[PDB]
Amino acid sequence: AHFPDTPAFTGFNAPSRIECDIPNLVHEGTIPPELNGAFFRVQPDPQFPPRLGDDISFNGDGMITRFHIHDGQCDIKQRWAKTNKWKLENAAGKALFGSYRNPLTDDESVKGEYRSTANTNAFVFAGKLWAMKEDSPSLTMDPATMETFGFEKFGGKMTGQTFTAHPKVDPLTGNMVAIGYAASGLCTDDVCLYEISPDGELIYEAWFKVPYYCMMHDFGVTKDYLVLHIVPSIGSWDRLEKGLPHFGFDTTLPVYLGIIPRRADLKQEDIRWFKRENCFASHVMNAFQEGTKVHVDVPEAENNMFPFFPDVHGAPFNPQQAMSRLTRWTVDMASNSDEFDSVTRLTETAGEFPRIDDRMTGLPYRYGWMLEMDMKRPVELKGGSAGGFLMNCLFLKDHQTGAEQHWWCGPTSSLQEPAFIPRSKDAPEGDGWIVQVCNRLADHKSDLLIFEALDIEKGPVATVHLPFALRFGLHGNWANAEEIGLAA
Amino acid sequence: AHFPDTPAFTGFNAPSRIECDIPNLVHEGTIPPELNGAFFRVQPDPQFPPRLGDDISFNGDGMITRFHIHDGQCDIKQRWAKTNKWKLENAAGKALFGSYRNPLTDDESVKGEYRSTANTNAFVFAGKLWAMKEDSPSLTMDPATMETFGFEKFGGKMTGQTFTAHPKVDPLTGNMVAIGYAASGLCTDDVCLYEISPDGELIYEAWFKVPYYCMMHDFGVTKDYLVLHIVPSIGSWDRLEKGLPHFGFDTTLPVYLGIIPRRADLKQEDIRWFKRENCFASHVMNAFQEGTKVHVDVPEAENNMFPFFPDVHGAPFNPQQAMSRLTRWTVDMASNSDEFDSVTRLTETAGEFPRIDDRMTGLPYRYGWMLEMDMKRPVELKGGSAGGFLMNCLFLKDHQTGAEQHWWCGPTSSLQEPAFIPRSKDAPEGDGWIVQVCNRLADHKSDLLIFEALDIEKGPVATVHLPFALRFGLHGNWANAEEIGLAA
Ligand SMILES: COc1cc(/C=C/c2cc(/C=C/C(=O)O)cc(OC)c2O)ccc1O
Ligand SMILES: COc1cc(/C=C/c2cc(/C=C/C(=O)O)cc(OC)c2O)ccc1O
Ligand SMILES: [Co+2]
Ligand SMILES: [Co+2]
Ligand SMILES: [Co+2]
Ligand SMILES: [Co+2]
Ligand SMILES: [Co+2]
Ligand SMILES: [Co+2]
Ligand SMILES: [Co+2]
Ligand SMILES: [Co+2]
Ligand SMILES: [Co+2]
Ligand SMILES: [Co+2]
Ligand SMILES: [Mg+2]
Ligand SMILES: [Mg+2]
Repeated sequence: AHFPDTPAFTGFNAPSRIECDIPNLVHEGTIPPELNGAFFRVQPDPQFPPRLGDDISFNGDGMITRFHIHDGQCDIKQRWAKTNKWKLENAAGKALFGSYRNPLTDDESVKGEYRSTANTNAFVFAGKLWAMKEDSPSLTMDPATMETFGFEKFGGKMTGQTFTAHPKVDPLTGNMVAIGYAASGLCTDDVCLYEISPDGELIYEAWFKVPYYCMMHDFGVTKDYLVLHIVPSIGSWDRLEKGLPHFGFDTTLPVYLGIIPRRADLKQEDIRWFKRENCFASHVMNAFQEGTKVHVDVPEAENNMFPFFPDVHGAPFNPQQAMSRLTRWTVDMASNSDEFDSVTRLTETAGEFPRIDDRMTGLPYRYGWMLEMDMKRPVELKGGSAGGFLMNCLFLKDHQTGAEQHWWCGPTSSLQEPAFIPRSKDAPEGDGWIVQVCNRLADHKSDLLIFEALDIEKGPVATVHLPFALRFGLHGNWANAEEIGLAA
Repeated sequence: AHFPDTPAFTGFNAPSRIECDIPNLVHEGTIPPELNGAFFRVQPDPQFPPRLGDDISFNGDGMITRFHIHDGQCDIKQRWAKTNKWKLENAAGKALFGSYRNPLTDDESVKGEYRSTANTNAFVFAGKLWAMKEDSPSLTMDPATMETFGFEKFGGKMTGQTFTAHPKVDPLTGNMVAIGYAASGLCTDDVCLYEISPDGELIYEAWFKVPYYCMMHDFGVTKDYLVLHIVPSIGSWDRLEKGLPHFGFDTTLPVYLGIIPRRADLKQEDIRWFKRENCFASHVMNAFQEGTKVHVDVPEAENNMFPFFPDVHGAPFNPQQAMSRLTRWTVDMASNSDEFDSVTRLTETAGEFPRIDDRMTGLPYRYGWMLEMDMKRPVELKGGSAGGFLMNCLFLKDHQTGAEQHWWCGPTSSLQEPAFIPRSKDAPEGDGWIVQVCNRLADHKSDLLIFEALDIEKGPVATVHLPFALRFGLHGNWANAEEIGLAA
């Protein structure tokens, strides 16, 4: 393959495309014998060179990595998420779909097809592996063989065109709660709220509209509500016609927080929209209710975090203003005005990729983990981030005491998103382990790190070496072996 | 897996164990559209940590790499050679066989089993891939799927216990010509000469004895003769009982060259043994007859080239004396004495891993390629050699004119054995391409280089990037697609 000599395709961003199997990876330390299951994660990784001769990181085909941990060892299986895009391009031997979220640039032969790269999450639910991309229905895969099933349209009961890559599982019911924005077509203001039974059946789909079309990448869920931030990374057909990146950030638009009832009978009039001054937030650590209030914890930045989705008025990217810090947004459903009740920074550590013990989804909670950008640490090698942030620490916040733990990966490495592994179904919050990929940039390889989740400062208890490098990853999740067809 | 923190298992020698598939590897330059076939090569690569807690490079399980070149692209498939050792250890989840060529160190449960790691050659013949190790019958594999068949004992017609990893194909008949030393048991002085029909049937097996048991790793073949050098890397059960490496070099023993008729009716009295002063040679570039003389071209060193098979009298390894230079040994079958007719250095370039256009096997020939150790070149990174030689150039010798070509891989790389690809069955000698793996040590990855075989100084015409590193390799070979079940 002849790939471009551009940053999106060179160095740490060289295409990999490895499908492989390796049991019993070389490792150091002690892999807890308690562990029996697998950590799935996804990297964008281009099957073919881009039609345009350049592209962005977020547009690579999804490659799924599974780390099966069992018997004190770690195995890897890596396979493509075989989206319709992947299959059509594989058959043609070339790229057919064009630039990011831009159907104007697709070959005529794929007009109307799902454009998904299934590249943003590798999530386990209802016995399936979900390889997810927010512009289409999710792909599903067999979590044991990692063969691909196809797109999940729930027996035709789903009528929205899209499905999120940030599904939540409600611990009270076991339902998956999801959204799909641009639900009636590209750049539309329609959104669907979906709930899916533990057995994989669509329970309901509820339609509503948002203040403006924007990247609705993540969201929170509480007992009663979908908690949907409206942040002005905006797109339009006009941008696409002009050849601009689909999304661009508008510093002049307000940010909203929508509180949408989790009800099949939802009507637009049931929604409350709270409004605040412009800022940027993407991911949600968790949301929960307290009395008539809703709290959602997000890494908030002063301005855009996506340099490749630039300021719509032509401003150069501002890295300092892109530093996000975990912040609690509180709204009161009983409040008279549309103002937020409070906005409260929860840490001065800058960070992103927030995670919780997912048993606490929607509930008051004590612990959160993040990737931290610690700009005071030495750096001899940089890499691993699509936007150029160096994620060099694992951070744990204790909301009860305020305490913070930090673990730095050293001066030639960077880190990928952590994932929490509960010790058992009924173990206390945070009792378990954290796993995450570490980019060993000087060695051009990756490790899987395993930490005791509440004692990270001493470093990982096991380090699993991969004999090759993973690419930049997005989201990942642990599932116990019995949830994924792997051995007891 | 917990592997030792010793040189045989760290850095460039970290275990890899990658089984993978990647079509359409990222590449630069122009892969000749003429190419349609595959280059196979093998790396020792330990499935499990060694029983003893340390080991040598030559003892790793064979991992077979196939580079399928077709349609101007290169694909990789990598799979284990599933020897009986591999299978038994895989089932047990641990190492069962011990140190190199030392059955005293095996678990009792594998007493009597073939100890082969099939780690020394990946050779194509009779529609099969042969994964070869000189202590056992060869393993065979499907060259298209790379599944393993098992050990080839030729329908029970083979009675020797061993089979070489340096098979030759006689261009006059298409037969494979092979030896098997230690043919009646470990450290025995019995050797078999085998010829195998193009259809894979054993034609004959002829037994003889050699002056002393030693590592009979390679040999030459001519129209009439097996040409067998006897070089005193010697082994014994006494060494094994003392816990010494199986082989050690004895500077006090003579070197012989045996000229053994290629005849099923061979008797010991038919063999001529020529004798010379001690030296070291391992590989054979080619051998051929001229009148009543036999010529064989070998990289000759003053002393041992294997530091891990040390001097038997306790001398420290001498790297300067380990420098080998291609040298023609000539004996005359009509000569009265046992002296060689001539010993003539053919180049002052130090090098090893000699290769020819294999259509010239046994014939007078013009071209030879080697890996050169050019000690005058700068080196910022070292790696890639089991004995510590830096193989940093590709070298071509023209025996007609004397001319030499050199291509240096640069200061952070090293090279693996080249292999010649003929343009067509009837093309002139040397008309075709050279392929070889290049270790990009600073990048912790490997490339496959493709050269115009007689114009190497301009560098490779294509560079195929692998997104991971291969380990040190031994021998490899190209086969056309129609010889290996791959597409026309
Ligand atoms: C893969 O495709 C999509 C991805 C996403 C989101 C990715 C994401 C990435 C980062 C990277 C940080 C670093 O590298 O330091 C940060 C974020 O929030 C601040 C993000 O929301 C959105 C649409 C896609 O189509
Ligand atoms: C894999 O197992 C076996 C291998 C061989 C031979 C390997 C070989 C290696 C080198 C390496 C050079 C470097 O690294 O620079 C040089 C040689 O001749 C001078 C050799 O004959 C022999 C027995 C085995 O059991
Ligand atoms: Co996300
Ligand atoms: Co404006
Ligand atoms: Co920190
Ligand atoms: Co590592
Ligand atoms: Co679980
Ligand atoms: Co050899
Ligand atoms: Co002696
Ligand atoms: Co040279
Ligand atoms: Co490369
Ligand atoms: Co051929
Ligand atoms: Mg269904
Ligand atoms: Mg047979």
